[PDB]
Amino acid sequence: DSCIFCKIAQKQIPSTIVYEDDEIFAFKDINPIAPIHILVIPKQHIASLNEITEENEAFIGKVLYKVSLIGKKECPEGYRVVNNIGEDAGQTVKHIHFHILGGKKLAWDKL
Amino acid sequence: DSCIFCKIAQKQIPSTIVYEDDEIFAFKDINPIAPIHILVIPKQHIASLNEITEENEAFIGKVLYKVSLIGKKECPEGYRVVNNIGEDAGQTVKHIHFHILGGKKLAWDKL
Ligand SMILES: Nc1ncnc2c1ncn2[C@@H]1O[C@H](COP(=O)(O)O)[C@@H](O)[C@H]1O
Ligand SMILES: Nc1ncnc2c1ncn2[C@@H]1O[C@H](COP(=O)(O)O)[C@@H](O)[C@H]1O
Ligand SMILES: [Zn+2]
Ligand SMILES: [Zn+2]
Repeated sequence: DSCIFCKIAQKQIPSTIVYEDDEIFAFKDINPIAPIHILVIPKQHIASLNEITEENEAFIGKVLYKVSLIGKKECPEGYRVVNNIGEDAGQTVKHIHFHILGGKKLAWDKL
Repeated sequence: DSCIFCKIAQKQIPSTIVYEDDEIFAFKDINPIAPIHILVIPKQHIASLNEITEENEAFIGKVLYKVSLIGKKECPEGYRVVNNIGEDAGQTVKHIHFHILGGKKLAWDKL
């Protein structure tokens, strides 16, 4: 009812869809920082990486596996995966999302 | 015998250790790009995220869980987790390593 990414996952708010299945939903970042910039979310609401538990760690491993399958397909020359937790990382939406970044030789600059 | 991170994990090459257990090894990046910059590796040799399989996905979930435990302790104000796969991402060592970055409001710049 409230979470922007939960709603995107249920196609209640529009997105450019890259992949979806019963468990995950991947779509293009609307403000990209690389030529390929994809967000991968679980459909289920998990607020951040700090909400991973010993009991859901297998599920998050499966999400990361599916992140790799998307990345190796969309970015055969290589890709970077980023996850932001909390204020210093600039986490905006409190629904866990993996960034897949690629399509160029990606910078590695001081943060 | 050959992999720099396998050797660091077995303390055959020195590092500044942040945490270790029977499964993982975490140490300070020697060329940091943030005030807190930690590398977390499995002790077992896995070359990159592209080597995750349906059969080891639970293990990688556990590694990511332990990444979150390290991050929330070392970076209570928030942290970014990064993984680089292949040439465009600039992956140097072919032994999977998660970057934990924090200690400041981290930039989000074009790559
Ligand atoms: N409605 C949206 N559709 C697609 N991407 C979005 C939308 N709203 C925010 N984003 C992206 O979501 C990301 C949030 O990343 P983070 O800083 O890790 O919370 C940013 O890269 C935003 O550009
Ligand atoms: N001997 C070392 N000890 C600690 N960190 C290292 C060492 N060699 C390389 N690194 C770091 O490992 C990281 C490799 O990251 P990547 O570009 O993702 O392959 C870089 O941030 C390097 O500064
Ligand atoms: Zn949500
Ligand atoms: Zn190794």
